[PDB]
Amino acid sequence: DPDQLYSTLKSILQQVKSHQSAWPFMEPVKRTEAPGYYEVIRFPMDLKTMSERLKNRYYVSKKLFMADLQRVFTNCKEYNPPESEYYKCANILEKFFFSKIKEAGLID
Repeated sequence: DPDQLYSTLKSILQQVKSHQSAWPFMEPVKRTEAPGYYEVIRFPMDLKTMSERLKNRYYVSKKLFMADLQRVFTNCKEYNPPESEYYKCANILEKFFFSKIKEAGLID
């Protein structure tokens, strides 16, 4: 259908959300749990917000989707110590993300 981009992105986002390393990214970061977070991280992003954006038909291009999801990882890696469990999850899930976007032919 015309929903080919939407269907592809929904599949990708769902697979990312089901991944066992996705648990840290599943909802917005809480100020209580992250001192200084919103002072350092200017464009917060999480997989719940991404799901809404997707449902709200925001992702009219592959580039808008890839930017949000990449941001989930890079925010985490800037904020957290390099050997933290969060930083480890980011890179695992990031590897999985780049493999899925390649599988789908979203990058050439």
